[PDB]
Amino acid sequence: VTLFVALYDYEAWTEDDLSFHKGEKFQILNSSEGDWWEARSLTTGETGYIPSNYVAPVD
Repeated sequence: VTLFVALYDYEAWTEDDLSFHKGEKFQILNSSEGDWWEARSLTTGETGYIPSNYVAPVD
């Protein structure tokens, strides 16, 4: 924790971004770039950039 949940599906298109689906949860490893955050998915066990407007905090 702190854990975020994916609100929508996202398909990667660059080299550092991560593909994910509605409902995957993430550990945010690095959140200092406003729009793009470094995450690890607790579902697929994978690491890469995700867009921040595509996740919400878990609660």
